[PDB]
Amino acid sequence: ANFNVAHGLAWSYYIGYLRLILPGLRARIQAYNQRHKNVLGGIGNHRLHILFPLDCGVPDDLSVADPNIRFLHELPQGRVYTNSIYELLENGQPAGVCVLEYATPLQTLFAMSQDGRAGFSREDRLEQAKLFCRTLEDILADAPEAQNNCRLIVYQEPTEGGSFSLSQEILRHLRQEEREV
Amino acid sequence: ANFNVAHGLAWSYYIGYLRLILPGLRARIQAYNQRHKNVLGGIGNHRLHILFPLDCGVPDDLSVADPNIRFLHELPQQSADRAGIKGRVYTNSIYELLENGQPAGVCVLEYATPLQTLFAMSQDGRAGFSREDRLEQAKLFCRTLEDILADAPEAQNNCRLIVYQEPTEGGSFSLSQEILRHLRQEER
Ligand SMILES: Nc1nc(=O)c2ncn([C@@H]3O[C@@H]4COP(=O)(O)O[C@H]5[C@@H](O)[C@H](n6cnc7c(N)ncnc76)O[C@@H]5COP(=O)(O)O[C@@H]3[C@@H]4O)c2[nH]1
Repeated sequence: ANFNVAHGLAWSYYIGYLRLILPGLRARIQAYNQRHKNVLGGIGNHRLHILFPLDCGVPDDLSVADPNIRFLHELPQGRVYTNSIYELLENGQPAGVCVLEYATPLQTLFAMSQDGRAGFSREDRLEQAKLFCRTLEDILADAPEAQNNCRLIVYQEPTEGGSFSLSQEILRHLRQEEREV
Repeated sequence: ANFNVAHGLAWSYYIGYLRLILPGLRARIQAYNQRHKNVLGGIGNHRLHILFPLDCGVPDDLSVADPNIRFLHELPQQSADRAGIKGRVYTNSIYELLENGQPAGVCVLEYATPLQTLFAMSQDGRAGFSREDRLEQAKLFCRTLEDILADAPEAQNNCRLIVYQEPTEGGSFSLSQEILRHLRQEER
């Protein structure tokens, strides 16, 4: 079989999702900030943060296993598209809040490498993950309204487990984006 | 610039949708029937019927596509935590197929999403992806997905692929008639 899938994953993810949700994301975050102004506190960073584990290990547990990343609130809105606001903690204390999620199509790359078909090893998976990343960034580089409204967080380590701190990785990105504004 | 997307679309649709939605479909249909069979009626056909128009953009709505296709009811939603989204929602719908002014069939029915992706790609204004390219990628997407499913016995027993051309110059074609022919061949 032909396992050159990265280009299809990138265009699927852009055309079928980022192109659809990124234009209205800032307004949904501002709507949330206004609804909950006197109560819940506000989200200053209006970008979508997309976690991109190159090992394609994408959890579905809302990061319950990582106590420094905690689901805070749904970002609300036929097909339904919703997003998630997460709290980041550092030294046990709150440290950040942002709209955050994983690049779901990495789970397709994971299943292909696990599904025990031949001709698609873990190294083949990593090469497809990188090409998926590069193609997506090339697509986003020519859609400046999309590039304005999302940031990819790419990393090599297991997303959960071991000494790598995903919360610190996300926090570092938030502070970088803070410098840009 | 590299618009060879069909292979990725097929694997993504299989892993990220069919493998996720098909195992729970029968229970959702059973729940629908227990709630509705005594008034609205029940659904005897428990398979997901997926439409693959090869040579025409995916209509945004089935009743628009064919006046002989009428929305009946949604199934209970499938909700699941997914890649950081809490309770991501997957919805599926039952349609009735009309013939000569009477309902003639009822089934869970939808379009294959990647064909909509391909259509949007050809309409986005970028150079190098014409209707000709779209048609070639649509056939390859269908072929690849069928190749994958021929290795997936459980899935292929729980969905049915309805693949068809459409005429563009007034040759007779009824989408409901095409679906009905498939439904009546499944009862064998
Ligand atoms: N009929 C149908 N109903 C659905 O709910 C659905 N969800 C996905 N799909 C299609 O199955 C395949 C796999 O989806 P995956 O989630 O792995 O990639 C998805 C996913 O990464 C992202 N995405 C789409 N919708 C959502 C969503 N509600 N929440 C988060 N991410 C989403 O954008 C990618 C492409 O989405 P679609 O372009 O709508 O087509 C998909 C795709 O062809 C669906 N098809």
